[PDB]
Amino acid sequence: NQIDLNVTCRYAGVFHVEKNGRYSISRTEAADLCQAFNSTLPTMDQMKLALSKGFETCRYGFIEGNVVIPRIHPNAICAANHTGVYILVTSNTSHYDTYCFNASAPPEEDCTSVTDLPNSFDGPVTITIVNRDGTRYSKKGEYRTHQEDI
Ligand SMILES: CC(C)N(C)S(=O)(=O)N1CCNC(=O)C1
Repeated sequence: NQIDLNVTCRYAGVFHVEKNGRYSISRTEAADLCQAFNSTLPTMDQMKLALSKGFETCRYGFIEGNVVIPRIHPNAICAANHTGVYILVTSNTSHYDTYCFNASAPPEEDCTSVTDLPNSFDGPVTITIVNRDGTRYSKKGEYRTHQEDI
């Protein structure tokens, strides 16, 4: 019973989380997942400030109200070459990655690794945080509060 959470650098407290190496998070799961990192789904304003500090990914993820990809450099296979916070307009499907916002993180680029899941609750799942540099942190617990996400 294992969940892998790949996480990024934080930029003005905003970071990206990919679960089990594929688009697999619902909107309800995303809010609960960010809560386990003492975080919330970013507002569009929080995500735009993160973008301005150096944040970009090539993956769709939830923010408050939309599913987006922050882009700095145009890349044909990432948000169809767009720059800025690209907003997903048309999709048949409901599962993506998520972004999270932690107000206590540094104001600009923080590319240190994540070494905790501070607000997970008791549960049976081995949850592993995987950093981009491969370093890992694991803990037994649960973060999903909605049965349909389990
Ligand atoms: C921004 C996230 C990824 N964190 C660095 S953390 O979840 O590990 N954590 C550290 C302790 N207290 C917190 O609010 C957050």
